[PDB]
Amino acid sequence: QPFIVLGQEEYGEHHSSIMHCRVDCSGRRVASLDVDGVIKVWSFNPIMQTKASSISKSPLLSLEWATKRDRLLLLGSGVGTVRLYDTEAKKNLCEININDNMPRILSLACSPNGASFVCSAAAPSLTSQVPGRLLLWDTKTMKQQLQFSLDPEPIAINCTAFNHNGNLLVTGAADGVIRLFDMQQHECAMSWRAHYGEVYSVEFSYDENTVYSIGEDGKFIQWNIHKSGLKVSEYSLPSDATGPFVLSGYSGYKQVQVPRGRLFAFDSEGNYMLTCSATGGVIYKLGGKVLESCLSLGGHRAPVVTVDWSTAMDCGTCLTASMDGKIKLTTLLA
Ligand SMILES: O=C(NC1(c2ccc(Cl)cc2)COC1)c1ccc(N2CC[C@H](O)C2)cc1
Repeated sequence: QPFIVLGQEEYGEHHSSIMHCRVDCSGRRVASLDVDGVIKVWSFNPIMQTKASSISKSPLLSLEWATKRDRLLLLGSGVGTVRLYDTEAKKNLCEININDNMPRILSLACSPNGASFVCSAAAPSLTSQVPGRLLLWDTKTMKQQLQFSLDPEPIAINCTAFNHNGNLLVTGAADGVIRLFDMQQHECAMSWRAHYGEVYSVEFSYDENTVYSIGEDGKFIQWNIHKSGLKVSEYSLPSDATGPFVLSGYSGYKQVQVPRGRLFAFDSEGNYMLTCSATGGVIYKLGGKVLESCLSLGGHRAPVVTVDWSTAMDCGTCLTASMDGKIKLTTLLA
């Protein structure tokens, strides 16, 4: 067995379906956001303890931790704004209007060196062909520097990830296209059709010879980063990995969530991958003629919609978040 399960705990302060759940850079704090606009900052080591909590008056759609200033958290709204929140001072340092016509801040990514961040800003959802923009910001001044043109047309970018040094940014969009941006030259280095439907999550492999993606068509694909649109491997995931995630009752009433947060997460070496399931997290060994689960974390009574995996002090922690608002924290030893 690759992992020893040390334990499983539950964080139950959210009373609404989870949108996002991310561990900070220190590997000690979580910022979780639910669909009611409640943002919680909490610790889990040595015990579960809420550090900060707030109800947003306006809609909140994305969150991203700072990479050098651990306590700083970026919050993207649904009213065209980016909030910088100091989790130690329990106060907003600023709120900047990220222009107009595109109020949905769907994605936020902080560059590894701490000098910049990117955000995706999209128009209201009317069709799948809805316009969007990709903005580059300076963290020192909290000012927008530029906007990257998207070809063939403006489109909603759903997910963003930087590579280790921060000179490349991989993005996934609502048109199913993956765009790789050179961050030194500020241009699209590569782009290809990745999915038949929306791209939900993107990540660079640990060796950075590939990029992983998960999309609306239910596929988990590994792409060759040196040869545009060339596949390294491809897998059809179970439907409860990509949703729509549905929570029903006996009332006729049901809640339906399409992926918004991280749909996959990786161990420190990028050899294992954590995914969603109706019952809890499912981990697959990567590089294995189909893909088979090696660890099922369980513990959920409502569909898991977003996951995270962090490693700190040679101890891995898996976050699995569900539609009833429950967040399970599974401790994994190598
Ligand atoms: O906190 C500010 N920057 C730093 C930073 C680091 C990481 C991230 Cl992700 C974002 C920002 C650069 O080191 C801290 C910071 C705070 C307030 C500022 N205002 C307030 C009034 C104006 O809007 C400028 C500017 C800048």
